[PDB]
Amino acid sequence: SAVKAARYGKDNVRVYKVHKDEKTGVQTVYEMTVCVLLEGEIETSYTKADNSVIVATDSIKNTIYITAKQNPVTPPELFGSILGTHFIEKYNHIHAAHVNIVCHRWTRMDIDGKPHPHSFIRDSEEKRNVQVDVVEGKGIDIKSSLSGLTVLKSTNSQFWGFLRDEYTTLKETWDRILSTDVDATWQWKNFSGLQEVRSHVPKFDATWATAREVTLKTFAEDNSASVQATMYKMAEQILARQQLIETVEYSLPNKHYFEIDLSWHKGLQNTGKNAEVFAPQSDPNGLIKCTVGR
Amino acid sequence: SAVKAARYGKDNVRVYKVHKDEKTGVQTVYEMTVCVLLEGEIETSYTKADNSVIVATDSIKNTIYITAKQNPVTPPELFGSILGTHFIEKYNHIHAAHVNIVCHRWTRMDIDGKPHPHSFIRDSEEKRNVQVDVVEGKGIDIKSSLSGLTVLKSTNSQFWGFLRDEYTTLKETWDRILSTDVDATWQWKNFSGLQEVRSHVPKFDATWATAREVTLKTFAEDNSASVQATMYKMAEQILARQQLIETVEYSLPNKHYFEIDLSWHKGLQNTGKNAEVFAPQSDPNGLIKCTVGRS
Amino acid sequence: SAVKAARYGKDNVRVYKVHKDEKTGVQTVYEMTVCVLLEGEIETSYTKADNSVIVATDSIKNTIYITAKQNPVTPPELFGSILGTHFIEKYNHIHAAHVNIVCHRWTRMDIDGKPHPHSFIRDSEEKRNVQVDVVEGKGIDIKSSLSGLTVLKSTNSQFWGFLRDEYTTLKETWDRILSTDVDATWQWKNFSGLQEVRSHVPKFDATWATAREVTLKTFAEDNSASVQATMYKMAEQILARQQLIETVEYSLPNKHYFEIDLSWHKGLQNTGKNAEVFAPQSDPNGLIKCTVGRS
Amino acid sequence: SAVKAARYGKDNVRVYKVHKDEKTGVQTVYEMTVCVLLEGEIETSYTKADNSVIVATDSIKNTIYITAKQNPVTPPELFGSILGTHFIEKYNHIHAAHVNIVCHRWTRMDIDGKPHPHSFIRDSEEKRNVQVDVVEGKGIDIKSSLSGLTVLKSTNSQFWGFLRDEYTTLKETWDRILSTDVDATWQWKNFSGLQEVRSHVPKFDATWATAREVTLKTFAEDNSASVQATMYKMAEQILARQQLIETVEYSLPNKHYFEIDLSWHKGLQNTGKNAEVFAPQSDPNGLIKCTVGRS
Ligand SMILES: Nc1c([N+](=O)[O-])[nH]c(=O)[nH]c1=O
Ligand SMILES: Nc1c([N+](=O)[O-])[nH]c(=O)[nH]c1=O
Ligand SMILES: Nc1c([N+](=O)[O-])[nH]c(=O)[nH]c1=O
Ligand SMILES: Nc1c([N+](=O)[O-])[nH]c(=O)[nH]c1=O
Repeated sequence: SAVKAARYGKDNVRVYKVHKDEKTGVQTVYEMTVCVLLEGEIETSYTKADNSVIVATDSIKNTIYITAKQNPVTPPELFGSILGTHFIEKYNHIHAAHVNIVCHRWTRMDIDGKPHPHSFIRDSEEKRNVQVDVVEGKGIDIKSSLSGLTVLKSTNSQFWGFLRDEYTTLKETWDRILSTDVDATWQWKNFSGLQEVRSHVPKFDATWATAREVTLKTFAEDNSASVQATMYKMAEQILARQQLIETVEYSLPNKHYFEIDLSWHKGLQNTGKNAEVFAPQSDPNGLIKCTVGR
Repeated sequence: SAVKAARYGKDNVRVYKVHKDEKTGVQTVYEMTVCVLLEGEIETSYTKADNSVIVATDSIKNTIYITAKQNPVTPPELFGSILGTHFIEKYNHIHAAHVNIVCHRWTRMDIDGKPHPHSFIRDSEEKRNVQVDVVEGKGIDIKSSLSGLTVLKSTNSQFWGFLRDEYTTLKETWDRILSTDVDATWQWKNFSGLQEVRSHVPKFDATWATAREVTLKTFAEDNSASVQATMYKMAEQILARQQLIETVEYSLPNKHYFEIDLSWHKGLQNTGKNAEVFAPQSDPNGLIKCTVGRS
Repeated sequence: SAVKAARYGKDNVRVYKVHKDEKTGVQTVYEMTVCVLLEGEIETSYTKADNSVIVATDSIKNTIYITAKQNPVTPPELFGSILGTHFIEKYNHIHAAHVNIVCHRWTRMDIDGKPHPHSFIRDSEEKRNVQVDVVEGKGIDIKSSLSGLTVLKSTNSQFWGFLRDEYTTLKETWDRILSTDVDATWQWKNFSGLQEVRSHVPKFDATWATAREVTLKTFAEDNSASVQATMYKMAEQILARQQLIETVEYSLPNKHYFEIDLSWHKGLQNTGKNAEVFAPQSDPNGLIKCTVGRS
Repeated sequence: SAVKAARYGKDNVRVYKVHKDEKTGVQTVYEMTVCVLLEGEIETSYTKADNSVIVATDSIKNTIYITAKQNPVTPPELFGSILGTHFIEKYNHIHAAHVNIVCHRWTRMDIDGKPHPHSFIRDSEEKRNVQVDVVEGKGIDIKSSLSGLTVLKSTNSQFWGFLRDEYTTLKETWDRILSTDVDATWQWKNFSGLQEVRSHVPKFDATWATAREVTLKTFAEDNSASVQATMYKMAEQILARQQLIETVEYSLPNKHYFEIDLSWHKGLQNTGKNAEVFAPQSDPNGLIKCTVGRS
């Protein structure tokens, strides 16, 4: 037997950084959860119990705080690159650093129509994330994403014309409720190293803010033929909106709302065009993914 | 041995209701989870295994669906009152109905700067809840609440002057991060029945909006001397603002962010005035609560 | 406006304690999550913002560890009493102490049929808990419980004879799956103080073992007319076996498993007597509660 | 732009199957959660909004139910094999079926030491799972696994000899607590089809039992030099006991238990050799993985 692959690191490293402005005095908060996983010539730590090759996971935790203190934590794509670069460079047996970051929302409150200097709110469980893979002599592979963005449309969604057979009981429909938790991932074209990345910094927040706007918009305006049809259109606009991005991935759970036939009760009309009260279903759920390249 | 207390019903009934405007075409969604426990002359289903006094939890479910269909579902205070009342009246062996509604946010999307007709977003895990207790001959007791409201302030919070002894190790501070999850409940004056409740409908949505606002506002403005202090303030304004509330209750789990001393690394300064990077703590957590009533 | 009530303390305090036997060499681990909520003359911390009367929540955290260090942490009923007692005795303005304890399972592994000396496994998400209320001159109130004990029986459960009306669609059944999460609580007779508690220490683990025992058996053996009937039975046995317990509370979720009519597909028989494959429902769920006391 | 990848299906499909033995009487439950994503000539549904290619996820759900009702459901590798197969065959345009199955523990209850015929307990949150990719013309690929296995050992674990530098502050140790959640996956060599799988059936349940046993025992015995070192040993014995296993993957979150210095209080000694009370840490946590194939 033999170590085909190995990675080890620290997970769930929760970090919080505050930016205090002098003139304005206005503070900015950033909170994230980090996980670094290392790779390289370390087999011996598994095979023969050699801890000499092991950089302690506590050390990595130490490193993460240290870095966040010396560098800017935003945007996640940068910070994750600065982070993952360090590891491969400060150590010789360390060839690949895998950085996952999850940004949490700390929106600035508006008290009395005016933005507040130092009071924030978790205005959603939606996260902004980066998977940054830093390889020695292969540059930095970034994958940005947005997740947990939960949406719902009360109509203007349809589902018919699907294959029918001896396992089909679903009835075609022209007016259904459409709900999902959006998971969108846009991969960036390989970066030489940190230098290329810093050069594109502004492109990151803009591409995330774009992907978000497209998703929302396209969700709401598309007279959905299917979830499939709606993702591709979503993808499309993103690609077309950014040359750097190489691909776009969407994984969407089709969260079902079922009509309730109340007709057994005083001939109550609650189906079809009379549908008012539905039963959201926790499960099962539809899952539909798809990667969109050029 | 004897049945000292009993209640049964149905929990986690997910309900979704759509309202369509024929004119504008603007649809409006509502989603809640409902729990109805019923109390009554039911000892016999426990002691003699007598199911004839039982109204199947299934039927309670159906009832919830029908009631949502034939009635307005907002404000939750109203719906809950209609729903609980039905059971005490429909059934003679049932004398109390306990109703719990958790309202889920489905805020309308803002596409291109314009409120979309039929598109919403879950803009927060925050919830609006109501606990309606309906007792035959004792009116309707309503507690209204907001929960899941997570806040954080990077400064303007202190904690010094607390009792020190041989169990203390907590260094006083004049500046600290203050984050918490807000659980605030306001309890309305007992209501005689559905009628008096309908009489005050507009008040509910308003009082809730007030309570929220009063909570963010105070939290953000107050130069906190202690979570206990900031809290009381919030309660105060709430009572002063609504005559109908008999009591306000706040439950605050203060979530700690610890500074990380990095002096051991190239003398890096990261505490006190030079504190930038902190480490949020999942546990433990302080837990402060209090009930403010009227004089 | 006035502070009708206030409590505060520390929540979610994880504690782990090991017991190393010199002779045997065998080790015994204990893990739990603790919460202490304090009460007393502490309004001025809310009203006048006076941190003088505030024992810092952090100091409560310290106190927990310290206490856990000088005393045994098992049984929880005792540990909780010692800890609650301390606070009321150590502080004059502190009159009531509320202590909650959730004990996690770390069951000793059996390797090769023998009980390993220092290797444990979490063999259930089942908890054993205690809510101990220590009040100045009112004694110690102890509520012992188990929770998160998930069970199922594929037959020997029925539900029929229930009330049927225009809201009823549930078909009577003489055979169904029954699955619930057991939440069971037994309230001990009040205790003067720490001494009386220490005197009954052997009764605790005993009574919890019994409660667990009686719950499992009765759930397995009973041909269930209703979940209510079965739960009342199980409370009875518990009150009989232990005189110190004044009341027993059960709260059970009736997790439904639905039949799947597959007839529409090649006349496949899956319902009634032919039922093999079912659809466990995440929700909603029946919720049946009941507190059984002494006649 | 174009469609580089696309999969679609049904997720979280709860299934429960009962087996009734007419002779003995002994009933036997199985409960699982299936997810089935399909791949094939379906690009059009995304680009040309043509649902003619789409086999409604609902039908997948129905398919799953029927399938479970017409076949045996254990061992998961068989069922998921039958199930993924069915979709490639029945549908020309579908050329890959990815089937996930999570098996839920329903362990037979022991009432008065005698195994009950129809009663069960979720004796753990441990899960047996299988991932079964079935590609048309590339046999059946089957990764087996066990997850949610939570263990802890009070001693016989050390960690010293690691690299130290200006980032290090971790003290070496010759005795520490080791606790993790074991995630162990063992891949099977590619199988030609449903007939080869069916062939080996008996291997499945047995390998799984071995993987647990190897895991359990090794963890409990190995005087651990590093998590890394103890894992590798496990992988070894697994690959050894089964020539059908192409690789073994272990994912182990190292859950930390910190010492609590209490010297500040009456010089209480709670560190090193006198460490009794510890603070379990929810986060962060070391995460150690590694795949072990053959030479
Ligand atoms: N960093 C590591 C630790 N550690 O505690 O940091 N323990 C291990 O078994 N392995 C590691 O790599
Ligand atoms: N509603 C009830 C049901 N039921 O299924 O609706 N089953 C019981 O055992 N008890 C109930 O009260
Ligand atoms: N212990 C307390 C803290 N604290 O941080 O320990 N903060 C508060 O606002 N109040 C307390 O009582
Ligand atoms: N099965 C599908 C459904 N459906 O509801 O079953 N809806 C979609 O948009 N897409 C599907 O593939």
